[PDB]
Amino acid sequence: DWSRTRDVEDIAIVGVATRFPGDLNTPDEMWEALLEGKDCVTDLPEDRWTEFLDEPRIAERVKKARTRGGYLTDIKGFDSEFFALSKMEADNIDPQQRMALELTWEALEHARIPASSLRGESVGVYIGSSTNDYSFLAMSDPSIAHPYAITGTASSIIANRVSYFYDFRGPSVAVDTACSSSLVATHQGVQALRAGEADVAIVGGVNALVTPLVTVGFDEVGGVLAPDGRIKSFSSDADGYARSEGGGMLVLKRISDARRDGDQILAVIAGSAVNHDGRSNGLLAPNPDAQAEVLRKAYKDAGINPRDVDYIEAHGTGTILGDPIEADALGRIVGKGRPADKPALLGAVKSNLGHLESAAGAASLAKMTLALANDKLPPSINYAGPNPYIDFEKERLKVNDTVSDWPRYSGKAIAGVSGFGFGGANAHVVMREVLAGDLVETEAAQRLLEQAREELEAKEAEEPTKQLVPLAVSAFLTSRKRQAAAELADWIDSPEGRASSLESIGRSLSRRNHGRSRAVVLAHDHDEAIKGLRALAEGKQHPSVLSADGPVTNGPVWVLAGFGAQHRKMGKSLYLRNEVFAEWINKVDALIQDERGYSILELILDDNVDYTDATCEYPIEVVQLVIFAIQIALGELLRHHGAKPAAVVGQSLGEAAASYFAGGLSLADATRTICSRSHLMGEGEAMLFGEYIRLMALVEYSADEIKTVFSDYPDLEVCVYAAPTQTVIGGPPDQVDAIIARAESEGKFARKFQTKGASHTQQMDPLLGELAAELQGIEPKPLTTGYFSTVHEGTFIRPGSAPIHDVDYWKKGLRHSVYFTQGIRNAVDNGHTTFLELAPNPVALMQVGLTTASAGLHDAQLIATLARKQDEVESMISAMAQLYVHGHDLDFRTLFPRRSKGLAGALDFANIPPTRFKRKEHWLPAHF
Amino acid sequence: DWSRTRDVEDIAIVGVATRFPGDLNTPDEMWEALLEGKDCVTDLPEDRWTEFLDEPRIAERVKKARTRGGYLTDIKGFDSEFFALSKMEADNIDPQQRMALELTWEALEHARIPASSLRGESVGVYIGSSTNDYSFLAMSDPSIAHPYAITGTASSIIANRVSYFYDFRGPSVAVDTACSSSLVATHQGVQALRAGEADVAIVGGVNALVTPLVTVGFDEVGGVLAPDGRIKSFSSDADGYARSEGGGMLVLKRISDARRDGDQILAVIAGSAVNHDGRSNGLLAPNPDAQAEVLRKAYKDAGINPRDVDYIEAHGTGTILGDPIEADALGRIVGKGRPADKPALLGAVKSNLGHLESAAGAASLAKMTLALANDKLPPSINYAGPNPYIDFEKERLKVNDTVSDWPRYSGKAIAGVSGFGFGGANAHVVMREVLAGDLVETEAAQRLLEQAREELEAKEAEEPTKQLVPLAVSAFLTSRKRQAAAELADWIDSPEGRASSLESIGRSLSRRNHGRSRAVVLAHDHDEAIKGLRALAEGKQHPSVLSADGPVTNGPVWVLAGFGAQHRKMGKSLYLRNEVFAEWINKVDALIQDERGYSILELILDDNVDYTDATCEYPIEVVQLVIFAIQIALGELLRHHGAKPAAVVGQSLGEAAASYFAGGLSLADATRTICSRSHLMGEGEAMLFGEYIRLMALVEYSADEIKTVFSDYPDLEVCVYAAPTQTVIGGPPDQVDAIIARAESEGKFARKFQTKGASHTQQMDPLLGELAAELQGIEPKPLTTGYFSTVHEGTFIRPGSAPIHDVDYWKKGLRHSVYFTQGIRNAVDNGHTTFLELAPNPVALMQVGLTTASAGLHDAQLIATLARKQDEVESMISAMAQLYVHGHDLDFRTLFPRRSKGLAGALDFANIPPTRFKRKEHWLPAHF
Repeated sequence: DWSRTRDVEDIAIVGVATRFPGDLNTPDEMWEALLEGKDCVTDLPEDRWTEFLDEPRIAERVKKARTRGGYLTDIKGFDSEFFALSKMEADNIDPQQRMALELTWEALEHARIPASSLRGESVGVYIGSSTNDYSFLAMSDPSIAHPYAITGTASSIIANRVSYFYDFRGPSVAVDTACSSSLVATHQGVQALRAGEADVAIVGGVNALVTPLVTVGFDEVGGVLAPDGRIKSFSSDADGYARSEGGGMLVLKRISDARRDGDQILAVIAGSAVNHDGRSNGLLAPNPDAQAEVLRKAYKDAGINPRDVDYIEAHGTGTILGDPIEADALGRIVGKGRPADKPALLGAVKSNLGHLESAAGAASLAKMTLALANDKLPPSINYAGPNPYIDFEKERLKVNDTVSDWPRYSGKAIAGVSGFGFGGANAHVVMREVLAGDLVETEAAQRLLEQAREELEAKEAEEPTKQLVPLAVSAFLTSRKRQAAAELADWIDSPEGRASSLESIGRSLSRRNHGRSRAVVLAHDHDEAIKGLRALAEGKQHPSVLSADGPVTNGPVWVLAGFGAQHRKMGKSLYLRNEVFAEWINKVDALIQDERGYSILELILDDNVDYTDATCEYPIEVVQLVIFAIQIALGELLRHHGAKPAAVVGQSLGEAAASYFAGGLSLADATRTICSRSHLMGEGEAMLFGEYIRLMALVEYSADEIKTVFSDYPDLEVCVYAAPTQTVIGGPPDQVDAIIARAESEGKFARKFQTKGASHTQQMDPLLGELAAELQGIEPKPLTTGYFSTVHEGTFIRPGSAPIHDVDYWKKGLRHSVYFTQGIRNAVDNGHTTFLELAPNPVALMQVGLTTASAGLHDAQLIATLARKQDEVESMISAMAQLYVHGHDLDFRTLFPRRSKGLAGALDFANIPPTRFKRKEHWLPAHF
Repeated sequence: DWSRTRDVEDIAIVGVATRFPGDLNTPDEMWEALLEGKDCVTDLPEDRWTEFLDEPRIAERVKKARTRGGYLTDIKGFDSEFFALSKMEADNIDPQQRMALELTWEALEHARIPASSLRGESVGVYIGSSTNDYSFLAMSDPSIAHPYAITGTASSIIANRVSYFYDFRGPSVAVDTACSSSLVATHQGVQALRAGEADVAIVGGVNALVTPLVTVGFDEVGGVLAPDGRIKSFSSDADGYARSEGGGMLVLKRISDARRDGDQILAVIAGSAVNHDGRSNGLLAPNPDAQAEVLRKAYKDAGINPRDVDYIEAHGTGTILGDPIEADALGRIVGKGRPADKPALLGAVKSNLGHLESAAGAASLAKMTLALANDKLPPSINYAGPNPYIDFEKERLKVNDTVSDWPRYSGKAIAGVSGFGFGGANAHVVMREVLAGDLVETEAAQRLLEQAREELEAKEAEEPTKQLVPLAVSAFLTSRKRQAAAELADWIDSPEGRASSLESIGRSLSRRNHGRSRAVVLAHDHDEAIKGLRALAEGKQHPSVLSADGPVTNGPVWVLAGFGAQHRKMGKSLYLRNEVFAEWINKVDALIQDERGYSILELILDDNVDYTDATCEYPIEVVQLVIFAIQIALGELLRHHGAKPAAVVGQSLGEAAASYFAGGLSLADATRTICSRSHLMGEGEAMLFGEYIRLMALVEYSADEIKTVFSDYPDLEVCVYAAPTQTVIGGPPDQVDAIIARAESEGKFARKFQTKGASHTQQMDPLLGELAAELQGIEPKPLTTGYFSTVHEGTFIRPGSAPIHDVDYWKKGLRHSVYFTQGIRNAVDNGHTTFLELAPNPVALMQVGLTTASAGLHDAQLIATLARKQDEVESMISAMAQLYVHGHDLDFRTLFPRRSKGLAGALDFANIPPTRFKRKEHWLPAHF
């Protein structure tokens, strides 16, 4: 009967912004005013229309007109610095465009969607507008009017400037169906979202009373404007309406996308329809048959029986003739068949706000969104009693003149919203409340795993650990960022701030816009948060504050080192307390068990594994395996939070991990590589001992210089070029032990490595045949990331290049030197300044630091991930905070996953101060 | 790959209207200009902008500006009488609204869709507009500006006034995406048609250069306007553009509806898309990435591989920077992968017309529609050579600078149309030619049927019959109707008229608007048509011309009589030459064979059946059956052409047919009724003879008066009250033969009926039991039509009343008198003036005529259907013409069914003169 014939989705309303008479600038302010029954119509303000009141003819004509209405408080103000407009351009921009920009910002903030996250996305903008009032001000003097007025007053620019400033790529159109323009814009946004063509829709309408021309015209018509300026909707003393200025906006998404993204659904749009009067009894006469038809069309589109409607937000313009016609059409469709005791409730926000001609629909939609979200029906005002020409009982309608509950005739709250243009264009939108249905749809290692969780629980019971919460603050300017920090600190010190959980404060901040000037405060409690924010408000450096004036130019470089980074309990704390990290550790552990026939997970969880000779069966082999597993898991944890390397570089065991993150090999293939060499190096060491051993040592000699010294020590080779002034060499002990003295002659640094791996030297000649045999079957792929190979003499390989990770590549890299310091320098020449080391302990960062300074870079960003004697969970948060502050890819929202899935959370977010604007006066000097 | 993901229909373009510079006012004029490469940019006309050129400051500023452009010839003219606007209202209406009204009329006429047939239908209107130039003229003097300017210059009224004047009920919206507004409007119309929500879409755009303000602003910007005013699209000497005024419109339907309705499909819209630049390098800078994305989106929506495009109608504004950007995006999407020898052809109508800012898309769409329909590509002009900053060969593009053929790379012609707004809103529409695939998907009676067709063929061979063709002419005023007739007559006398088949002239006229003042000329050849039209041009009454100044108030009354209407060959000629009539005769013939065991079709086809005693086995019975069959078939033939009775009335055998057309019984049930009585009356007559017979006679005595005479003739009864002063009585012959002398005493008229049916009298008492037995099982239904029962004492039964056609109703009607003259009078009191007799011969119309005059109605419309000694096919055409001229329901298009189904007809329509408008000067007196 009334079921949908087409297969479409419901549309969720996720955010609302308002700028309405009576100083209603937020949804909460509007809701309080509606509950109180506030009358927002006032006298014409003294400082308005002054460009016309110095001419006595116009002045006397205006004094004779009604002129009471809904006026805004500060129409000339505008934050032109925030929206990046020069003084002259700002002076020429219509207030309607200003309101479009501001309302878009406020609506996105209310929806808890960061504006930065929508840049480049398919966001449609649909705004209703009916009057180019500001153009008349510019046209006062045709000769001297500035050409900026052309773009500053064109109707299309109302939508186009919003699309331009926010970098929206969806459809962008201004629509005019004069008095129902907002509802028509909403209808177009809904249709767009249903057809694809847009993933988010910004819909609304604006209106401004810049000049008295339209008001004087309507006054000259006669019998249109109420003598006292009050709209008495459906009342017995109804005698016309009054004009009002303002605007509103809504943010719309498909309900499935809203559920997936975790948006709070305020209300649901089930359907809508638009039509026209046709040939009515005059162009300006409303047609009841057409209104009935638009009602029927809308409820068929929504798939809802009109008998079930609880509330109608009416056109309600308070004309003695229009109100009975609207009531008659409603009685034909909405009221038909109802019992006398279940009437549809009726009201009109125009009785509060006046007639917001092209923004009237936006005001109505905002009222109904707030009524559904807050589960109350606000009164309609100026109601002295029923219009005698309307049989309310027979039409099955009742005017709601108090605060009342939703009847919920069908079990859920349903409402309809009507708007009729004075040219005959009609619209109706059907809404319903959000429902619950909308929001839905190793053996021995196991022993050690339990023994670790129990001991952590027992340790926790004795003393709880204070969780680290990162607090993000940002703006388009450093000065604005500092001001926001100061205001945030006061609210946190406030009683309402102290009553909010620190995690909820962090979650709210994480859903705000992430601008170009960024800072993060790492806080364990409120008092620490206050201290850090106050320090940020000044220029005072604080150890708990990460900050930067702007982003760096290029992306980060991931450094896959790992020699000498092992220690007793590496990775264990992070494995227990982070699910993503544990998942990838298990994944790598499965692969190694196949290839090597044991589990690395047991070594990680066991506390007596010192990764030395006295506690591990094969120390040389397993240490490389565990470090590789940790490197894979740390990198995947970073990917989970939205980080991605711009380029990669490895060193002597991290090549396997570097190969994986560059896209060269798959995880299995990279696992096969490291598994093969580690056990081959381990096997070789036992075969040779006594005099056959080759030691590894570090010296203070450069690469070019080393060519001279090797003339008289032929046996020695170079393993890795670590720093410009440091190198690692290997060879016979007598030719090696001597060189320590050869260095001590000139007071240089030199020390011996106490490990018997002896890689990149002679010992690996016997191994190369087996390595090729074991690696026979790996499938190199073209690189998806920049790659600074330390095997191919430090060269830079661009993304998308031909595959390079062949068998001979691993054969070569295992045997010959590592060109690490060369690789770093090449990276610095391409403009990289951020270097991120994935390791259990940062040892390669110092080597990277020396190279960067040697290349003329003393402010390089050197970010560690894990470190001995530092809490592993805190280290990862700090690393991700540093990436974020310097503008690198990082989704701060993923740091605050939602605990509550349903509608009963209500505490996931704190009521942090909104973004503050600095409004300056911008207006055209004009005289008539 | 490029196949549609959504299931949608293609959209057909069925009509085009144009108002473009260079006096291009019809699609044919525009096509000729395009083939000739006409340059339509001129100097500013002398009589334009004069309201500003009397102030020396403005005058000097304007003289310094470029000001060459595409200007209309007569912008102040308007036929305000045609569009029903007063002088003061017309003076205040923006030329954009005027153009919207006129272009809608011209587009519907070009589509051969009568405007009257769309009144009340779901017709959507979508019009692009970007400037309220006329408002500035009204705002010159704020005090004395008339309030009519409010509705006369609002943007929304551009669409709303069209919807109002034509009685369209679909969506009605004005859109502004400044320079691509027309394409965006087209996109919205396509989306509407695909979603339902509209069955016809009127889409287009308008623009007017009322004042110099915008031109002077763009001139003051600098580097925007071409110094010589010529748009040199993609040329090496491109230096800006010039502004132009005008408008265009298209009529759109779903392709299935166009095929079903027999519209000529000019071209097909396969898909379209709209998006925005986002944050480009400045608000006014075009973004190549966004343009590429809109291209990809549009071709995905169309389900077409962009590699197959033959022609791109470009934005092409001739800027030295914009043209390479457009070419670059095209090369990214349209050109990619093509071989060097199959480039996409490129052009721009802006090189012909200038820049028609919000109507530019309409001009582009019109050009491509005509190019596809006429199978040619017109040149792009002002092309001195390729822009050196565009590598045309590499982009796989070629500028089309001559007249050329469609390459048809994929086997069919495909084109794309682009438009980019200066605020960053982009649009692309994909078109293709119409394809052939779019336009697809009793035994003895048989002996007599063949013998009749052969004899008709033989008769035809000796002399052909000149077919009667009805020619419809109408207007909103009688004076305009006469003028149209005079102009039509001249064109028919013209050599081109004489070369057109008279049927094609009639078909074209039948597809024109059917206004309130109507006339039909019944013509067998051109010369007769000319003579009738000339007579209509004056007030001269002519026997071949039916005419009326306006419609009558109420619908027609169908009169189902039939006693005494039989004759030798009734129905035979119409049965052979009309398929619909034959089909229903066969249907009734099947029913009667079941009930009565013989075929009436044999009697109709046989020529020796005189319906008398010497030639029919049962004359009394079969005559009623044949007349009933003819009455059913004639009424169904009228229904096929769109006629429907407002009320029905029967008489003494037509009650059965009257019952059927009122909706009381089904055809089977009504057939059972008449079959039962006819054979019962026939059986009764043989049973009684000699002295038992009762005769029927007619006298000149009224109903009230008859009560006196019956005092001394107790046996006599009254059968039917025919006229106020005439009655039919029946009874014993001696009491009946006497009364003829009783009447002759006072010189009154009286005659005897020579038939032995003797109905509505004593003889039917024995029959009533069997009649109820035979009729036991009929299912009366509530009436769907007004009904003046002559059984229930002439009463009027309203439609929707309770069922009345029970068994006792037939029992009663068969026995008691027929209140016919009473029934007619009741009809006249409800305001009926048209009475239509369904009979083989009009005998009841004279009785109806006498009653209507007696009730004070001397201009009643008394329409016969068939008549003895008149050609049956001509009689039916004349009857339907009379219904049409008086405004009754009749679809004149059904009188001219199409012969050719495919694309090769090309002769179904004649090139009759278009509707002529009388333009008067309407403008605002204004001074600055």
